[PDB]
Amino acid sequence: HPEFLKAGKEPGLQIWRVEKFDLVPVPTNLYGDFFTGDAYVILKTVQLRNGNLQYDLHYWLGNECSQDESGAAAIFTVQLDDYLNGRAVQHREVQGFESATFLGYFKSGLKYKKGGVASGFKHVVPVVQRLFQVKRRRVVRATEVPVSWESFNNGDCFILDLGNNIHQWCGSNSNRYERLKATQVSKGIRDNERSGRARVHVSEEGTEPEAMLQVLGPKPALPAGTEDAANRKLAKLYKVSNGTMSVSLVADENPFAQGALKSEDCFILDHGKDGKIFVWKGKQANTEERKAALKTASDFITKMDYPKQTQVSVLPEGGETPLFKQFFKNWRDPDQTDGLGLSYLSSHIANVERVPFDAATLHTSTAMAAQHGMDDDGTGQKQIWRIEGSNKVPVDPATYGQFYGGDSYIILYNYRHGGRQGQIIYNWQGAQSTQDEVAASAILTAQLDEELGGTPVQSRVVQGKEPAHLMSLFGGKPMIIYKGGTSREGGQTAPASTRLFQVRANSAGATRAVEVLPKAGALNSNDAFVTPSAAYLWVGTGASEAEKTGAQELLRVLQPVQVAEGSEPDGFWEAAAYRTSPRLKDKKMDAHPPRLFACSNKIGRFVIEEVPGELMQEDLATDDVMLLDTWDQVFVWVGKDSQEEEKTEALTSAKRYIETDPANRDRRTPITVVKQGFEPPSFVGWFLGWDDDYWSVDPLDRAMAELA
Repeated sequence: HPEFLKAGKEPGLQIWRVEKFDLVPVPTNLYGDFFTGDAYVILKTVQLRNGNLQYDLHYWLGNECSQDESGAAAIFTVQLDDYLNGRAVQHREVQGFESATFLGYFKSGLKYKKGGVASGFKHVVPVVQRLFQVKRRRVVRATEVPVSWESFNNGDCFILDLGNNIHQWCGSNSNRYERLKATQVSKGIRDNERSGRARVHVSEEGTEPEAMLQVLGPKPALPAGTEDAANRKLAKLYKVSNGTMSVSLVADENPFAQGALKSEDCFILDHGKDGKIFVWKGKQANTEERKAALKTASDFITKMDYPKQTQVSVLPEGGETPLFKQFFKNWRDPDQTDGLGLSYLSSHIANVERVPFDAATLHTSTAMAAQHGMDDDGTGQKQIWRIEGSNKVPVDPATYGQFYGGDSYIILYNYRHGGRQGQIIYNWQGAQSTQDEVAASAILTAQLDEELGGTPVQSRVVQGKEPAHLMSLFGGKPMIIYKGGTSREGGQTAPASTRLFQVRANSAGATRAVEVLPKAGALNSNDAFVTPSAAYLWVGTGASEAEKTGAQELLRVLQPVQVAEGSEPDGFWEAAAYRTSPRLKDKKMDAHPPRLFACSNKIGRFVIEEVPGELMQEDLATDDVMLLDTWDQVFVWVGKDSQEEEKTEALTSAKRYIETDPANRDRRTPITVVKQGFEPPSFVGWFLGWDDDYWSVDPLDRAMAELA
């Protein structure tokens, strides 16, 4: 117990360096520097909504790390977790393969230095001659390399640190985004390592300053640089049983069952294909078992021949991360219904001010728009079309808000939010609409975007999973969705014998009534529901005010007999287990934090990489195409300079993204295409610190002269 009590009490970040079996704190102004030969320990403390403290324990192993040092650091992580009541999540991070949560801690990026305690090097603050290489993308990574032209190439950027003068050099085949990320590193050296007293000089090939050539000599010819699939839909779950390692498989299908987690045992979730494995500590497992949680997982990596660098995570029961919970069918946590937050608050959203919905103030806070999926109140001018054969036919204006599953509709809406305003194109593909009209609806949808100036937001929605914003476009009138039918002229035939509806309300108070099958299992305590005899207005336990008044407007167009749940008439159950667990609502954001991705459809292999940390507008590369994943929605940000193929692949990429998501995601999840510079409020609202004029001047040219 050296200086455990010095850290873990105030919310923040704390880093130590294992030096001869001892914890040595790293200078505050040096976090991000790590020696290839040493091992570090990191403690992330975030304020858990109400007033609690949540701990994330990472220990970091360099490449040139001695076996005695890795264990030394690995030992501390266990004893520290013990000192913090085992309620901390533990992480094994290896150089170059740090977890998404870990990378999010370092905005400026990481520096990998050559040296360590074994070679007698420290973290000094008060003459230098170093060379760094910054390659790849999104993840800033600067590795120290031999000081010679032998380390250079065209596709990457390099930094030559000389003390008073930092020289930045970018190859000819580099990109104007990578050069920007490298600027962050140079600022970190000029500001943090010199107390601001240094001249950062930049150059490109052929234009290298004199000081740079004097140490390297002449620049010869330099080469270029080089750098998957959807292999993360399936994962396996095992039970660990005891030196002699004994694992027993518990389930093979990725959509898991929460019940198989028994508190007396420990389990390992195998996602090694994607390079991650989890370790779950039950509350009733013996102490030696839970204290060997690290070395137990490491043996599993060996028994399966997974790469040594595979990420590891140890989760105590009741403190499961949102990534871990999504592997199970509808995670229902026991005593966490009321009260602020849930089991875990992702580090990149602990800073977001939770705003409740207030319709009177929506046209001011873009943050509220994003948090509730409402761009505005849904009262602007709206023009709807119905897909008849191979063109759009304007729908009966008095029937606005009625949609038949056998048709397909196109809705052009003009939303006014804040100062300016824009347009959103909604394509409603009915569940029973024929194959031709569905595809023709989406083609005419994309055409409508083209002839409108290529600016409005395209949003494809399937019958049954309509977004929250869509329900509130007809005033208080509820959106009604018939199962089968058609509003085509004279096409209406006759209704069915007896159908039953479910009236679900949103955060906005408006409601939608969707036709469903008349069976018992389709009953929901949270939602309201609506025979040749009469009509029953059944109100579930969770039924609120919106879906009761919505259920009378449904009755107004076609007489009521109100009846509450549990006490139903005798000839009423003339229609099994229904759903009783409630819906997430305000804390849905807690359980499913928003994540941002970059995607590419290169040579028959779809590849995505998650960008970590807090949502920063700067991470939206103009030539990339990004995925902003809410839970109810999947945004697609299309960079203006993206390839013409990926521009049109916007829909297909999101589809591929969802089909392969391990959560067995809802196949009808709405997908929303957004163009660069025309982001609706529900998209910009997630980026605290959004500058409209950010793209006005090129992002690379800004930071260029911004700091000399």
